[PDB]
This record gives sequence, structure tokens and C-alpha cells, in this order.
Amino acid sequence: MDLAPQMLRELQETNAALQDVRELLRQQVKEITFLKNTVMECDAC
Amino acid sequence: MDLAPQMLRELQETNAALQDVRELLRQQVKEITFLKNTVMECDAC
Amino acid sequence: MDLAPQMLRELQETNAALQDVRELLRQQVKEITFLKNTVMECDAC
Amino acid sequence: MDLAPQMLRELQETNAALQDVRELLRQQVKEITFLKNTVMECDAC
Amino acid sequence: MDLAPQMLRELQETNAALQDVRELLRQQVKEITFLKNTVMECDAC
Ligand SMILES: CCCCCCCC/C=C/CCCCCCCC(=O)O
Repeated sequence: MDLAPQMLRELQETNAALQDVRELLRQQVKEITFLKNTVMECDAC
Repeated sequence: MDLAPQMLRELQETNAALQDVRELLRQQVKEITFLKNTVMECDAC
Repeated sequence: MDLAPQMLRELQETNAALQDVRELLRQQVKEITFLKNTVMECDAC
Repeated sequence: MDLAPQMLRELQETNAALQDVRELLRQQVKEITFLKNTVMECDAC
Repeated sequence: MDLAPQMLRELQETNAALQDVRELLRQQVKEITFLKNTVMECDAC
């Protein structure tokens, strides 16, 4: 049959999944940065 | 037709993986938020 | 009903996301780095 | 067929690349989980 | 308008970028491990 339609469904799914990754990574950095600033004021240090 | 069958395979294979990367990062941020909470409550600071 | 233009769009939408995923990973690496250093000069260690 | 064979070559590469990222990532979570437990199981806190 | 040439340029860019992400990742793993080890040999805990 014609697989173009199928090939397009995969990319859209890819871009979808890729969007969650950008958000998760987006949030992860803020935590890491927050982690750095917290460990930056940690007294024992 | 063409290499659609082949090219389609790579894509499905690319998603399967990304789907996994997503979940990995997904859980990772959970392990990074706990770590963040732990340092915050760490009396050593 | 040629899906080329549409397909071509998802691609451009993927790279845009990657471009952003990449930039985020650069800053994250730079942040973690700074955090590894801080932990090293940590007295109580 | 045209640039098809060459596009398939890129897809196969992107796919091999994801694998690597996937793996490197599956390792980060261990390094991070572990790290999490240790920080948690710290007496100085 | 034959869009094959352009999609080929996109795929290639998808691999160029992925190589960055893959390259930036493995370095970060190194830092995360370096971080870990430091914590482990940290007295206070
Ligand atoms: C032909 C379709 C294009 C291929 C789709 C795949 C897109 C590339 C995906 C990149 C994965 C990036 C993952 C980065 C996660 C890093 C997480 C971390 O370091 O904490």
C-alpha cells in the first residue's frame, strides 16, 4: 500500500514525544540550578 | 514503493527508543527532585 | 495527495526542538559542572 | 531511488545515535539514583 | 517543487544536532560520576 501516511504518523509521534523531552529537560535544569544554589549555601561546606 | 518500507522501519524504531528516553528522563527528574529535597533538609547546611 | 510538504514540516519541527534540547543540555552541563566544583572545595568533606 | 537511499542512510544514523543517547542516559540515572541514596544516607544531615 | 533535496538537508541536520546531544551527554555523565565519587569520599556523611 502507500506508506507515506504511516511515515508521517511516526514523525508526528516523534515530535510529540520530543516535546515532552524538552519539557522534562526544561524542568530538570531548573531543579539542577536550584540544587547548585542550595549546595552553594550549604554551611558544612 | 521506493524505500518507504525501510525508511518506515527506522522511524518506528526511532520512536520506540525516544519513547524510552522520555520515560528515562521522566523518572530521572523524580530522582533529581528527591535529591534536591534531601539537600534542602540536610542539617549539615 | 503528496505528504512531502507536511513531512518536511515535521522534520523542521524536530530540528527546532533538538536545537532547543541541545541548548538546554549545554546550560545543564555548565550548571552541573559548577556544582561538582563547589562540592569539591566543600570543607566538611 | 533518488535521494531515498541517502535519506535512509540518515534515518539509520539517527537511529544508531538515539541508541547511544539512550544508553548513556540509562547510565546517568544509575549514577544519579545512587548519588541520591548516598546523599540521603548521609549522617552529616 | 521537488522537496527531496530539502528533506535530505533536514535529516542531515537532525544527525548533526543529535551528535551534539550525544557528545554533550557523555561529558555530563562524566561530571555526574565525578560528582558522585566526591560525595562518597566526603567525610561528614
Ligand atoms: C527522523 C525522526 C527524527 C529522530 C527523532 C529523535 C529526535 C532526537 C532526540 C534526542 C534525544 C535527546 C535526549 C536528551 C536527554 C538528556 C537528558 C539528560 O541529560 O538529563
